[PDB]
This record gives sequence, C-alpha cells and structure tokens, in this order.
Amino acid sequence: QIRNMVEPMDPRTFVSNFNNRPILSGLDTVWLCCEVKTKDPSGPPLDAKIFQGKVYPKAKYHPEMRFLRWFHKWRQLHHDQEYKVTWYVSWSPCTRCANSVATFLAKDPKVTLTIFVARLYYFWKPDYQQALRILAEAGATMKIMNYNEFQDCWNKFVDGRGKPFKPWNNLPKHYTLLQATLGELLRHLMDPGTFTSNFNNKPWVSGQHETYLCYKVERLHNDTWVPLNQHRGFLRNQAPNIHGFPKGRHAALCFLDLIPFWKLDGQQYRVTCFTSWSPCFSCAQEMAKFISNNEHVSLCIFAARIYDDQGRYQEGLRTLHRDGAKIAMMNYSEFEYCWDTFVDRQGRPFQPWDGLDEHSQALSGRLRAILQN
DNA sequence: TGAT
Ligand SMILES: [Zn+2]
Ligand SMILES: [Zn+2]
Repeated sequence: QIRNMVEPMDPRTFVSNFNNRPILSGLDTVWLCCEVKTKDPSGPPLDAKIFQGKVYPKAKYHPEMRFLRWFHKWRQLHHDQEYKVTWYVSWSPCTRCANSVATFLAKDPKVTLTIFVARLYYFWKPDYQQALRILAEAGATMKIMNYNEFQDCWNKFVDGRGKPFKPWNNLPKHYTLLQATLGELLRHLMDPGTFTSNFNNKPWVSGQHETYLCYKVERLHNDTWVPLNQHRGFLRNQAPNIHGFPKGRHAALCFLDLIPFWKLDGQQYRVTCFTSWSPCFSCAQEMAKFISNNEHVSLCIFAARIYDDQGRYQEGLRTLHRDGAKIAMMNYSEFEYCWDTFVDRQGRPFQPWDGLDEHSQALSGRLRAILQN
C-alpha cells in the first residue's frame, strides 16, 4: 500500500500547497506525488513517492528532476516492463522541467505519463505556454486536478488520519478557469463529430442539452480590428454535481469568467463567441451585467440555434442587444470559420450539413422578430 | 495574491 511506500505529508502541508487558487503568492516549494503502475492500472501501484523542491534557485532540484533521477535508478532494480506513471503536482512544470521530461518521454516508448496540476505556473508567459505544448507533444497527458484528484491525493499521500478530504472554498470555480486556460494554451481542438453534432442548426431532436462555445478576441489598432492570437479556444457547459457546481455552470458564464482573468489592458477589445445555443435568460442577464461594467469590451454573440428556456429568454436577448451586444444567428461563413479555426479537422475542409442556409435564414428571421418585439 |  501507498501508505507503506511513502511518508504521508502533513495535512497542513497538503492544503496550503495544493490549494488551486490560480494566482497564489508566497509558495516557495513545488510538491509532486507520484505512482508507478503497470499497463494494468486497477491493481495497487508498483511504487509511490513524494518529491519536493524549492522553486528557486535551480530547476535541477525541482521535484520533476528528482523524480527522473529516482525513477532511472528504480528501473534498474526492477524487471523491465511498460509503465504508466501518474503525477499530482502543486505547480505545473517550468520551462526547464517541461523540456527535460519531454526529452525523457520522447526517447522512451515504454513509459506513459499523466500529470495532474493543482495550479498553472506562469500560464500567461509565452515561454511557459510553449514548454507545456512541447511536453504534451512528447505524449504527456496534462490535466487540471479536480475534486476527485484532490480527494485521491488526500487519501494516498496525506496523513489524514481517517478524516475525509474537505474541499476548500471555490475549488470548482478555480478548476473551470484553469481547465479552460490549459485547453487554450495547449491549443485543444474540438472533436469534429462533436462540432457537427452540436452546431448543426436544424431543429434540435436530441434529449441532450449541452452548450459548446468558441471564443476569440480582437484589438482596435488604427481604427481597425486586428486578431489577438492569445485568447482563442472553446469550452462547454458544466453539468451539475454537488462536488462541482450544484446547479451547473452554463457555457456563457464560464466564458464570462475567463475575460477578467485575461487581464486585458485599457485598449478597445472585441470579444466574439460562437455558441451552439443562444444564452438562456440568466446567462444573457449576466452577459448584460458584464457589458455594462466593461466598456472597453465589445461583445459579439453568434448562435447556431435559439434556446427557448421556457422562461424569459426573449427578454434576455432583447436586453443584451440594447446594452450593446451584437447578436446574430450563425450563417455558413461562421460555421466554416469555426470548423477551420476550432475543430480538429486534420486538413479536411468544411462539409456543410443539409439545409444549413435555409435553417440559418429561418432562425435569423426568428431572432429578428425577437429583437423587435 | 499575475506570484525572485
Ligand atoms: Zn521545474
Ligand atoms: Zn444559460
């Protein structure tokens, strides 16, 4: 058992170091909890270890490098086989560690590595963004720690003394922000079947209510809109869960959560979202609140379909339009743009579904009627 | 809390 393989850390050491507030100052140390397993994952790990290292002065003593050195000697003492390794790390890898791990993974086909991170370290700096992409390209699976992973880390690596994991405040909100930020910097592309199923604008017949939202930013430069290549990606609604958001968090709200986190300066910005469902009343109300308190942001909403929330969605769309949002139904050019930009198309061109233009026309006339009532 |  992992309790016999490692010295479990103090609960205060865990909670202070793994708190997932995205901006968190004062932490002088990186912590790394790991398991080494066979290709069969269910059974107990072959070994488990806790590594720590000061962030400064030298990356060579970061826990990622300590792991690599330990693992290399450990493998000499054990019969060779394929290994799946899991890390729970308090900070994501710096540029030096990301490159060393990437080089190790790239030259060893027998090792597979998954890294769950509590916080993203310097996620806004291009050097760190690039290094995480290099690591992902070497085959490392990078994810944000969620409730289940904090709970698992607590059970395995912490001297909890039988007490259960207790989540800190805003663990879910932090997770969603970091998860969207990670997908952004790794340039995650949306699955093509997922795109086609969710942005098809024919009358909806599935029992599923899910919302996918693609977003982009432009900057005003010399009375011209220029792309801002930094903040481009997609996200989806968060389904309810008592350990996440008990009543869910809709895509439009998760989108609004990102904007302050980008730390846009005082220049004029146009933020565009392509959302498979138009926002419900509560989403459009929060969107209207945002516009009114962020006047350097011009909001543009393109929707594939109009969502009837059985409530005040028509008033919500009217309020959003009057407060200055541009609201429009997606036409062929916007579907093609999202396919070309946000979808893992593997070079394949946009293949429009039957009736795309006719459905866009009917929906545009319905939107027009809503906004003029 | 934008974090030697
Ligand atoms: Zn490092
Ligand atoms: Zn909504």
